[PDB]
Amino acid sequence: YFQSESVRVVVRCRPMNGKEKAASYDKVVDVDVKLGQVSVKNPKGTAHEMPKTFTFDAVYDWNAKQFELYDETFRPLVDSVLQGFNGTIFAYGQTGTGKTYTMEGIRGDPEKRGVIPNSFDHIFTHISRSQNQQYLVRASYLEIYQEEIRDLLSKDQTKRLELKERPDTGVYVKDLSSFVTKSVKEIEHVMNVGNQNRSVGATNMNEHSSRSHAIFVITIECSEVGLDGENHIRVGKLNLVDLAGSERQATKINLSLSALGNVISALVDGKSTHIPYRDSKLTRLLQDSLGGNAKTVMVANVGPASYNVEETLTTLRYANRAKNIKNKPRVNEDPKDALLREF
Amino acid sequence: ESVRVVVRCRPMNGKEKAASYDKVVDVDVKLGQVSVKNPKGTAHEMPKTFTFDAVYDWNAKQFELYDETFRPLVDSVLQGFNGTIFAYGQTGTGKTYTMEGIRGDPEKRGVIPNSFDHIFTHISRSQNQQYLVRASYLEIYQEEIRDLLSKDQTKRLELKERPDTGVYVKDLSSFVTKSVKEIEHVMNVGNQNRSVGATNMNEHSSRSHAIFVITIECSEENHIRVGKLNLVDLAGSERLKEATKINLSLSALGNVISALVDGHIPYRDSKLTRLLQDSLGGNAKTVMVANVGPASYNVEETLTTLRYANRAKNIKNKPRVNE
Ligand SMILES: Nc1ncnc2c1ncn2[C@@H]1O[C@H](COP(=O)(O)OP(=O)(O)O)[C@@H](O)[C@H]1O
Ligand SMILES: Nc1ncnc2c1ncn2[C@@H]1O[C@H](COP(=O)(O)OP(=O)(O)O)[C@@H](O)[C@H]1O
Ligand SMILES: [Mg+2]
Ligand SMILES: [Mg+2]
Repeated sequence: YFQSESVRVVVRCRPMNGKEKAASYDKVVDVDVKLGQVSVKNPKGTAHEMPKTFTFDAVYDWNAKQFELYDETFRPLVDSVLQGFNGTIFAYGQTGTGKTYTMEGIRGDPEKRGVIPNSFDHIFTHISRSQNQQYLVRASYLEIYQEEIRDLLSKDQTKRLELKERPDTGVYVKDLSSFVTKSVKEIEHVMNVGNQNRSVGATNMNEHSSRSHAIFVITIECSEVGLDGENHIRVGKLNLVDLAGSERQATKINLSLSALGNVISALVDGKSTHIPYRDSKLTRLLQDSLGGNAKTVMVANVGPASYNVEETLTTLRYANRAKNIKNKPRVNEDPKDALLREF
Repeated sequence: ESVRVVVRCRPMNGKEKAASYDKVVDVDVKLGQVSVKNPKGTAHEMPKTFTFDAVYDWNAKQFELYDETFRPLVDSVLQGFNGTIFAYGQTGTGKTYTMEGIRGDPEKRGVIPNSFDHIFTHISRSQNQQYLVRASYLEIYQEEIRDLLSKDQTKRLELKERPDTGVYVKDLSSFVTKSVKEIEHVMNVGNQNRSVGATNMNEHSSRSHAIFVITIECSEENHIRVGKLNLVDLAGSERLKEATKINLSLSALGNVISALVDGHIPYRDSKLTRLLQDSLGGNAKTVMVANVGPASYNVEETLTTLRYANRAKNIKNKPRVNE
């Protein structure tokens, strides 16, 4: 061995909510933070079946704080992008479990803001602290819905963008818009406009956002004179992904979710198996995040109630598979696509 | 009735002349056209030419625009229609000049004060009619509404809806105005309040939307008509962009206009588009003023404005007397 890297997988179980309490659902999910374990009871108990237990890199219970999640699990990933790695954070699980609460949270609120806005603060504070380093940060924001890509930052919300792929390039979204951002205020405003554009259709956003994938992309370039006196540029891409609801697995089947499951499963079956990246826009776009040149963290969001036990178990099984995925991340050094080369 | 669209091109300024920029915008009042030429000329490339309801060059005076374009709109509000006039275009092109103008020279007064004069002189001449005129003044900045007339400038107001009359700004202050002097005072009060909290007033006013609202009730079977006149001065208007001019209300405005002219209209997506819902495809007459500058330096933004304005001409409204 040479001192590759596993996809990091964490589970977060949200509090039982008022609707669930009012319906008298039982709490069947138990989280053991010390052991990094989640146990799921059968709603009929051991009179029917024994409980299922899973182990993860870390687990977070109903009392987990947004900022502690951040510092323990997400910060090192963001750190890596600040040093020129590609990094991906994705939230997976059933509608209503807390993917968006985890990814976006309550912006403007330091206690309740999620990983995206925490990453903004981390990134720009890091930049302002640095010396003898030049940074350029820019953001894109896109939605995948019905296997088409919509640029949430574009003035034209009717156009759909195509994925292209070259040996020079890797896969990329052709003609995707990007905003250069110099501060937290600027990148927050980028997210505001994308979120506003996201609702351009009639279907209520609760339903629409459940049925689509949102990907916020922070590209961080850094230029610094090395000990060899040469100007070295590194470029890392931080993909921050809030997936469609995991229950959506004919038109009810989300093809990017289904492809994601097959990719995860193929990557960990222990065989030389075909990995079907091309079977969806999501898995094509995130190909490096799943077996490739990136560091990746998966947050598997679940809720505690007996009523949702089946979807919870589905989530936990995929999460348990994903933790065996091996990536091979590298610092992305002096790439041809670097805007900082202009200066 | 279609949204009326006019273009106004300001004079070349001193800095532009000093930098030796070419004048690339030509205006033909006879054809109602504006032409953007290549400095290399027609042996190289043809000008981009657009047609509008009216066009006004750098020499056109405030009162020419008023009597030709704005007056019929204000006439309609005096007859019980909703009417809207909005100024759109690049920062520095003349939106504010057109809407507010400059007080000290009567000839330089913009559509807002000119409308005051027209409305109150009309009312003073009226036989067999009773008018009541009310004014409100608000700003939209960062998708929040500030009442420019309230004492507390830290408060923000929500939009609510009534089942018959539609959207309104909850708790917005409204002054009854009996004269030009009273309504001008309301404008002066609001324009003072606008700079409250601004780090740079010119940048702030370029990034926000100002909406002066005149509600004209007329009593004259007993008829009561009510028409709302919205007078709007908008924010300035891999694909790499800069985050600093992001304007959430303008984004929404674009999506609304696109959906209206394509052959769901997302009015609810922003404060501006909810307030302007009637003005854009609804129960109002509407005039758009597309402001542009003449210099070669700004040509791409000028063209973007003209294309935007060209599309807006296609919006179909359904104005009724509100009786
Ligand atoms: N850890 C948590 N603590 C408190 N409230 C939460 C938590 N996770 C989710 N919620 C709440 O539950 C609701 C559903 O969460 P959301 O993130 O929208 O679900 P989805 O997984 O569908 O995006 C929201 O009202 C959100 O505030
Ligand atoms: N038609 C015009 N004639 C003369 N000066 C003008 C005209 N339009 C604008 N200006 C002047 O040009 C400058 C910028 O105009 P302004 O209305 O402030 O632009 P905007 O509101 O579009 O940013 C101001 O000094 C203004 O008085
Ligand atoms: Mg969600
Ligand atoms: Mg102005």
